Amino acid sequence: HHWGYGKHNGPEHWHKDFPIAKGERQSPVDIDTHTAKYDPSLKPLSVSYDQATSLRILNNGHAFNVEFDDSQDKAVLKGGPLDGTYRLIQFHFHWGSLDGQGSEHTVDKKKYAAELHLVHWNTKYGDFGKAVQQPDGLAVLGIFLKVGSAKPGLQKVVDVLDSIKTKGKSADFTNFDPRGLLPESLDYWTYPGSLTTPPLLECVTWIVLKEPISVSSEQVLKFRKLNFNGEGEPEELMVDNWRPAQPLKNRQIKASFK
Ligand SMILES: CC1(C)O[C@H]2[C@@H]3OS(=O)(=O)O[C@@H]3CO[C@@]2(COS(N)(=O)=O)O1
Ligand SMILES: [Zn+2]
Repeated sequence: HHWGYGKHNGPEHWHKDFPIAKGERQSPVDIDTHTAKYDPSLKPLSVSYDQATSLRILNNGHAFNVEFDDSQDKAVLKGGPLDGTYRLIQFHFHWGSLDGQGSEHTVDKKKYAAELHLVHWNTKYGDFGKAVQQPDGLAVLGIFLKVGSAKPGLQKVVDVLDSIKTKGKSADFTNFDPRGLLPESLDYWTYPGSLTTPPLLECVTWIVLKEPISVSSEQVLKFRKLNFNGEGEPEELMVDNWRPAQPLKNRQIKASFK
């Protein structure tokens, strides 16, 4: 029972066990749309998930992970500000107790109802564990969620949450296509940052899509029915598992669009 998102173990407490929490390149951050500068040196973003192989979904106590077989370059992210190939290992979300909060990154200080994170590791480092020890070890694709119409591509995810309500529970999740969670446009903002959960390693190149995807109230409400706790323990609804914006410090957020 280490860190968490509560009053006594949340984000403001993390620095104690993880000093880097107060580092020079921490995530998330607020994205100032007026200050972000168009970067013409950015290469076209390339998301290739046609051969993605989903395997299982797991409730890890602070979020749920949809894992993918990454033993091969089946689903990768390249281009944009990245050099090399980054392999998709899993995707997860961060959400709130209410629609007005839940996203980790913010846009002009605006918080979205949730935020999808598709985690990829630089194949040049061999495995995920070694990549996190490198400044350019990971590339995380962030996609904001706003409440409106339902997202067809997300329902299969929503429907299985009933089977992994508590910590430690997992369920088979093969044959799920992550392309169903992407918005139409790939316009994005990018900057060098870190993991948003301990160990908060500063090994991430963040790519945050400007266009949010719409999900229905019914869909988000199901996310809020998950538990932080393990089976048979007092219920602690899994909500507000997001780290607030951190100081930008010596960084510049670049935009892929003019
Ligand atoms: C599941 C979740 C949020 O936990 C985090 C842990 O960071 S870690 O690199 O030590 O390994 C775990 C898996 O990756 C993460 C990455 O989260 S994130 N929010 O930075 O994208 O995803
Ligand atoms: Zn995340």
